[PDB]
Amino acid sequence: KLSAAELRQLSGEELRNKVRELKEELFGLRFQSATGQLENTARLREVRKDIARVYTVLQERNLNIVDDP
RNA sequence: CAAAGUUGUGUAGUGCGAUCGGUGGAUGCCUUGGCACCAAGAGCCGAUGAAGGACGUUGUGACCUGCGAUAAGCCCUGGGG
Ligand SMILES: [Mg+2]
Repeated sequence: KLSAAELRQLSGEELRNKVRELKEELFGLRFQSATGQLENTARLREVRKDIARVYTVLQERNLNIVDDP
């Protein structure tokens, strides 16, 4: 899974929790990469892409491009 | 055999020719680059912060191109497969 437009079915607070969880996962991945672990390197970019998606949804809600749930 | 006389000279090197190579990158044939134009556009950008940059950004060392900590990319829409 890589997240998609179903993030628009979530609420603001749980989307922000999603942001925090994604940031923590990226932190762990970066530490693994530094320490020599993390064979799965593509996730290291996909997590940042997911953060971008969640910020996209939040900003469209904030700017009223899409009606806020 | 002696006497008198004649002629000859490449083991150092060199010249010329032929031949076989080396160096060199001319020539010929090209080209992801230029040059001069034609036709149609567009003729402004900027405090909603420009022109141009610095630094950063990739699974990984650099540089170029793109991008800006949402960082060779995020979303919507249409096309295409
Ligand atoms: Mg003209």
